[PDB]
Amino acid sequence: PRNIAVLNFGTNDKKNCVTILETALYLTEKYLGKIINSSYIYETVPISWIGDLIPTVENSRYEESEDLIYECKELEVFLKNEKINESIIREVSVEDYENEARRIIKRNDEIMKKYFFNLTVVVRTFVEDPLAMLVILKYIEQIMKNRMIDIDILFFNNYTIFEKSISLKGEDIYKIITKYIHINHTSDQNRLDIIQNLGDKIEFLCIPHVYTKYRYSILLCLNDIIPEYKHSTFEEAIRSTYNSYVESFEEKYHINIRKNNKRLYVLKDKVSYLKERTHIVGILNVNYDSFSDGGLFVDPVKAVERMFEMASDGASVIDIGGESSAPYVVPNPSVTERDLVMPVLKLFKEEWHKLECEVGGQSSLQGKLQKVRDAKPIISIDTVNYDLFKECVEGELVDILNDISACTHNPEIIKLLRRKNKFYSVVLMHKRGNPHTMDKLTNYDDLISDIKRYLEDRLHFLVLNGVPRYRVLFDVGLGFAKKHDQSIKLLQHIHVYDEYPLFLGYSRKRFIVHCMLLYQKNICGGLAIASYSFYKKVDLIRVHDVLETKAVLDVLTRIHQP
Amino acid sequence: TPRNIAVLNFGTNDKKNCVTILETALYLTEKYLGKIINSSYIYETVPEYIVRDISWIGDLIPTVENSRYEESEDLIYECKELEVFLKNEKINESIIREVSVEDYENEARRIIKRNDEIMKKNLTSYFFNLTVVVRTFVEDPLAMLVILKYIEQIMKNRMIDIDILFFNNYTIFEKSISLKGEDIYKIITKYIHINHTSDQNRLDIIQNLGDKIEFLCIPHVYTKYRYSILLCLNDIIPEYKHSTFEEAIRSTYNSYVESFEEKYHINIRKNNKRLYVLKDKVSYLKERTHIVGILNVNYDSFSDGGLFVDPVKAVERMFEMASDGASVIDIGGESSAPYVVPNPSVTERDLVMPVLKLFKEEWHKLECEVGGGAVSSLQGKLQKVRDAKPIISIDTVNYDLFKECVEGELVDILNDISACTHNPEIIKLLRRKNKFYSVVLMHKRGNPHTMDKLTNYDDLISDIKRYLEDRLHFLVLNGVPRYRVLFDVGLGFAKKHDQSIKLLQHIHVYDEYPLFLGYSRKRFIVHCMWRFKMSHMRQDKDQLLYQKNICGGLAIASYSFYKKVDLIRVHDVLETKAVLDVLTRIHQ
Ligand SMILES: Nc1ncnc2c1ncn2[C@@H]1O[C@H](COP(=O)(O)CP(=O)(O)OP(=O)(O)O)[C@@H](O)[C@H]1O
Ligand SMILES: Nc1nc2ncc(COP(=O)(O)OP(=O)(O)O)nc2c(=O)[nH]1
Ligand SMILES: Nc1nc2ncc(COP(=O)(O)OP(=O)(O)O)nc2c(=O)[nH]1
Ligand SMILES: C[C@H]1O[C@@H](n2cnc3c(N)ncnc32)[C@H](O)[C@@H]1O
Ligand SMILES: Nc1nc2nccnc2c(=O)[nH]1
Ligand SMILES: Nc1ccc(C(=O)O)cc1
Ligand SMILES: Nc1ccc(C(=O)O)cc1
Ligand SMILES: [Mg+2]
Repeated sequence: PRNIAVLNFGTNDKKNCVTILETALYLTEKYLGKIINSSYIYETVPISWIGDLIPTVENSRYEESEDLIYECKELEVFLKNEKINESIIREVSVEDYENEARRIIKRNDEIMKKYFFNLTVVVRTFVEDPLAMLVILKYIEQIMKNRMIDIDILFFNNYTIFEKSISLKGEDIYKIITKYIHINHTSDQNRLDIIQNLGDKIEFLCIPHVYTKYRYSILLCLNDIIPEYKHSTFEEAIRSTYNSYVESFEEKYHINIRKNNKRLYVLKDKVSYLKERTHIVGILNVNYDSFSDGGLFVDPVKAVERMFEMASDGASVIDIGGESSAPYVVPNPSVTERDLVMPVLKLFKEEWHKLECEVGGQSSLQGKLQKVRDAKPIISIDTVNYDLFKECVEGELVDILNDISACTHNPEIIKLLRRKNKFYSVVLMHKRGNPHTMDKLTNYDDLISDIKRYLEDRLHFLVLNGVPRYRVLFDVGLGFAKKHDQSIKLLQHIHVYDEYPLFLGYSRKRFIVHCMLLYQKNICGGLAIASYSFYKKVDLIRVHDVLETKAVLDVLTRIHQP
Repeated sequence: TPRNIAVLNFGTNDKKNCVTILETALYLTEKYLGKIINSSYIYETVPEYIVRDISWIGDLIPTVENSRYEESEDLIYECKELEVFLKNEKINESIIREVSVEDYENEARRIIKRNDEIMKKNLTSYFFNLTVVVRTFVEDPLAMLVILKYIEQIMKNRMIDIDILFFNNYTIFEKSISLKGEDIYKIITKYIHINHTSDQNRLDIIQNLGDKIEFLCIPHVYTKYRYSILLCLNDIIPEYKHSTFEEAIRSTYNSYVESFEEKYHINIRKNNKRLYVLKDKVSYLKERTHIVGILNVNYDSFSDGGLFVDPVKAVERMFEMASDGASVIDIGGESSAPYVVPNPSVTERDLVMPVLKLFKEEWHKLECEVGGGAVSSLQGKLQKVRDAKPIISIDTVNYDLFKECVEGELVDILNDISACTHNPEIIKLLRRKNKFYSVVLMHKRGNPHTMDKLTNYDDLISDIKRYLEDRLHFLVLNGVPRYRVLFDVGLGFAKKHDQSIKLLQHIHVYDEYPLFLGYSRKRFIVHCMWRFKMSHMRQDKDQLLYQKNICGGLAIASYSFYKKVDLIRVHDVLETKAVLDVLTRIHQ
């Protein structure tokens, strides 16, 4: 049986925050087991070589399967604080653990008495003890190098461990790494300097990490993934413990603990503050039969001129579609989804690579080239097709999977979202049926609750199969198996996603005009919804009339500046 | 002989014909009693019991006998009788017998106790309520009451009811008054040239008017015990404290409000609402955002110039606009835009008249097709048309033009961008016999060529609000109804762009008043930063930039919907309407 470890990841670098954490995740999963749950990233109050690291890292002596999983019996057992495996390392009693914990916390309090980006993860580990895991985590750190990256073990199974005075020499360390890693012995590549001094970075071991119930940041992350867990060291479960921290703090100091401590999501390479902006997603139908667009952008050169336009016009994201999903549509049978889309993506990249070479020949050469890729519009593909999406992430042609129907069409597409070092974010929309039948499928016992419940289960599936929680965006699918009164109701109750990253697509849909040559009327109705969306703090809105949506939000933003 | 100050309370049950009924009653009242020098809002109140045909009204106005007295219609700036009244000091000695405060209270509480009993045994509508201050030439409260009974009868749910709430500082209770026709005649004919002819008289009324007067009671029995009365008087005499009152009006209103909420635990304001009036009907304050459609009939307007000079086009445009959702249309003959020089070859008046008259000519052809058997009965069909007709506001500061407009029944609202300061005389034109007119007081400084230079305020938000409130006090003193006076902060007029924005930011200070805004196509919008077509946009100016200016427009339109602005004034009616519909839908 596999063990369960819960880890904590820390950095101080905001600029590079994602690349550092995700690189540290890649390597953890590699040398330790599958990552089967994760928190969001959290901003809390107390790299030009990183790519080169990946094809030089040493392989693991354990290979886990790439297969999708739907369950994890060990996780279910961890969570009940029940026994999975005899502890190799000596356990201690709760009373001795809390004595020797509380001593280290008062001493640490004394020394210090003279932002952080965070993440919890759950690992289904093939490592047999805590100590070994710890030695492996130190290795990964040094391979990179509390500034840079910090990985701590919070819970390893249900064990209560406390070991002072651990001294490990270059022999001990070697014996432990090479039980788990194929280490390179060769002169022209090795890390045997590192392995030799890795005992200097370990003086003691202690599960649970004993700041676990005493640090908001930790509780805050653990609250996303193991709210019901109650280690024996704890007097109440993580969510109850969280709640007794927030409450006490807001009672004692009467400031909102939420104010400085913020949830973050990621789209591409940088962190976003959840709910703190409404980005624009420019639409680009590259096909012969979309309502409102068909055929305008089939030619790759008109389709690329247009991307460049919306980018300029204000859109943060661009969302390519090769095939309509609109009511009673019959996709153009003369050219496929893939044939339409590939040239246009491929043309975009080549056009951006001419841009980058024309710039290549602040104010320096890197200063100039960093301003160019620092405004590259994010590219989001609107498909459900394994083989096309594969071809996009293999050629470096997209950043975001927009799977309408939440990766239920072919769940295997989920495995392409993590590619080695490279992660990719995903939009899970709600919908039923297909274009001819969706209208007819509108019975819900509890429209609002049911749909939230649908998306939440899809999320649990994706995080369990190793997609980071902070890359998953929701969408209620306005117009997709809703009547117009239902579509409007979903907007009315949009406050139920107030804890989640949220993406909406109203643009040009029929329900808009149901509120009232009259394309004019529908676009304007849209701009209203954009205001509503602004005030509801929707995270991303997906629209065709970028220039005009921009105008709205500029005005709305200005009015609401202190 | 100084004049007396009386405070009257008007009350009706008929919501559809509400405005006409009260404004008919204010006309007769001013005519026979004095000058109206102050007024409250109208309020929709829930009846306090326990402590629709008017097609004859118009033809009553010119047939009413004259007052023997006559006030000068000159503008006034003060009323000493009032000042005095407000300190509960004496004006004139009471002809009628006064009574001690303790005897007064005793007799009142019997009348109230007995009314409660009546109504307890008993057990349909709301009450629309207005209060008014009159500087009066009637020498005593009884004679006034007789003139009020006369007025009511001249008209006759309870259709109209007019009571004397205060008459000077007097404290009076006459328990059983008995006036025969002779007595009534003596009293009315001292103040009115009554017709004496067989084919024209009201001697059947005058003779029996006594039946309608059983006692006399100043202050009114219920003055301090009805929210609806306190609610009104809080507008007009808040600081007053009679001898019967343990504290002033405002203190007493807040006492009432706390007591209510600290008992029945509901908000008293939720079910008693402030109304305002644009033309012929009540509008519930803050309950809606209406769209005002801009019509510039001149060669020099910053975005419309030269499009609507031809009357036929300009009149089509007014039909398009009403169709597209505009509740009011605002015709403007001269431009006030920055640095503009108005075309000196044709006059504001020349431009606006052929239009306003054509439109009337046209609308009347509509009614005649409908009536005829083209385009609910006859009465039904024809009522619908008139309810459909757009309100007309005229944007000018010219006495001679507004005189002409009003004289021909061509407009319904003065939109005076100078807050009626260019020519204060224009105020006397807001009230013409039976017919009253609503007015929009906007804040500007300077003129199109100097406004931009006049942007030093000590306190922008509060200075503009003071100004507007002073302009309101001046109009209400000169007899314009407060429910017809609308505020506008004047965006872009003698404000820097940051200052226009700021005014929007603190627009909540107008949370108590009717509010009119015009952001449309102004400069400050763009300072913040299946196809879209602008319409009714000069081909001369920046096409791409005004796409952005118009759509920023729509953002304020949304913002305005949320802040509860009463009227927005826009070029893009179709679009603004689209936004308002959707937002409306989302919020049911
Ligand atoms: N201002 C006033 N002061 C004293 N008595 C008054 C008065 N106005 C009316 N009355 C008296 O009130 C009696 C009933 O007349 P109405 O005014 O019709 C009662 P109402 O209208 O049902 O109640 P309300 O006056 O409280 O609105 C008459 O005998 C009349 O003399
Ligand atoms: N996440 C998400 N993606 C979407 N993609 C397409 C459309 C339909 O819009 P459009 O692209 O204009 O039409 P077509 O499907 O015909 O391309 N709607 C959504 C949506 O609501 N949510
Ligand atoms: N009450 C009020 N009336 C107004 N009239 C005209 C203009 C200017 O707009 P427009 O008519 O388009 O320009 P011009 O004055 O050049 O006709 N602004 C206002 C305003 O803000 N408030
Ligand atoms: C930098 C210091 O942090 C300690 N450290 C890191 N993670 C853990 C854990 N889960 N338990 C105990 N100690 C830990 C190392 O032992 C080192 O001494
Ligand atoms: N609120 C209210 N109450 C009343 N009670 C009796 C008579 N009139 C009225 C009236 O006009 N309004
Ligand atoms: N793909 C879609 C396109 C349009 C609509 C809609 O108009 O309701 C719904 C789905
Ligand atoms: N009448 C006016 C027209 C325009 C502006 C403005 O754009 O600032 C101000 C006043
Ligand atoms: Mg004008």
